[PDB]
Amino acid sequence: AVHHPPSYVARLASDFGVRVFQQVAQASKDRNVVFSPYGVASVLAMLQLTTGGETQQQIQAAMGFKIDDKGMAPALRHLYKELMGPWNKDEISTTDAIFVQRDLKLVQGFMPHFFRLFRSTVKQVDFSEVERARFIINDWVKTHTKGMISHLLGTGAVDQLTRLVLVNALYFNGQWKTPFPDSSTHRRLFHKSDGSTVSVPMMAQTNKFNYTEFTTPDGHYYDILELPYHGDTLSMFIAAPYEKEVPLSALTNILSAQLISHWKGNMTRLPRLLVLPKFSLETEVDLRKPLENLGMTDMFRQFQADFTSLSDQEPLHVALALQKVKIEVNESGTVASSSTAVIVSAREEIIIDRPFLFVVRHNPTGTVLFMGQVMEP
Repeated sequence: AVHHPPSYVARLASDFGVRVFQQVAQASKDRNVVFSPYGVASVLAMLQLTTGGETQQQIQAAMGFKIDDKGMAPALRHLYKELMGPWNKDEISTTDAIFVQRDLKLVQGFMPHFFRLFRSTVKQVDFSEVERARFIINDWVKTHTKGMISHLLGTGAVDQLTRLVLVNALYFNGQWKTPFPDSSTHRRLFHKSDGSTVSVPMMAQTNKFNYTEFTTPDGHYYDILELPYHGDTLSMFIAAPYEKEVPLSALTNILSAQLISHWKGNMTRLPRLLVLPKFSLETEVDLRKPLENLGMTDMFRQFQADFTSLSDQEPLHVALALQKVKIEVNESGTVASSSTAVIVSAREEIIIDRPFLFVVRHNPTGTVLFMGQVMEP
């Protein structure tokens, strides 16, 4: 059943990534956000190897662990093997790469140490050939997201001073354990934050669902539904206020990877009619401010950043950190992918007709792969 090491680091990773999400959401009160906690946790994990001094200590203290501590790296490998194994039935793919300047002088034993811990691709690039460089990176991401995220990097995102790009790619294809009958899909009104409404396609089905009620500090009641994928390892949690007028921010402000696990332990299966909007969302988040707010200021500062674990040839700083994410939810299931990059450079009836939260979780490990807020399907 459940294995301690994969679950140990899943828990650390998920808490971190979910705290990042909370920052993104607090910065976009009334817009759709889809986000990948495991995506960002993955890349920042690799970044721990490349950094030193205070830059490194800030990352580590924010993540709650040190990648080079005994067992941590092996646990992360075991985690993604666990996530990808056929026994889940529903399909997860997750891949890590790094693209480094061809003529960059690296610290001795780096690359071998990095390959030993992460087993990822290392590829030599010539960032001076700028357009070819970001074609190389964009094409790798596209491949490892099954065509879903093709153009991760825009123009300018990479230039002559680029020395290293660390990238994760994640792909999820899940089938509901019980699909929503197509004949049950109908137009219905959806109530937005600003009090107005809009008609959107919605899916309905009656089933015995994992469920619990939950209340915020202000007393407000929330419905928490757990929707299973056919493999019985993955689920999507849906959380929405009982009343129409309560802002979703109430939930997101107290949302933790810990509170999600508490929800899971407190669910009971009850017969219910569920009407849930179909939604297809795509987001592109700049991670700079989110990560600074969690205490990683040094790495972005070109006169303060420490990448001495990677190279002493010259001073390096993070020019850009981003995540692209996409998700499609329909009658048959859920398709989701995300790609996160850090660029291092030189110099009863439950009708969900109001904004709601979702979390895609692998339950044996406790890994949050995706989460978002749907403000308008």
